[PDB]
Amino acid sequence: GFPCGESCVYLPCFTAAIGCSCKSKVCYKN
Repeated sequence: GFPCGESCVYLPCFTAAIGCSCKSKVCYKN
């Protein structure tokens, strides 16, 4: 539910390293 401070408009979420995933162009976790 919280943004991870990373766009995934183009690139993937490298914040996947701390559990974030791309949700409609915004990297998010819980």
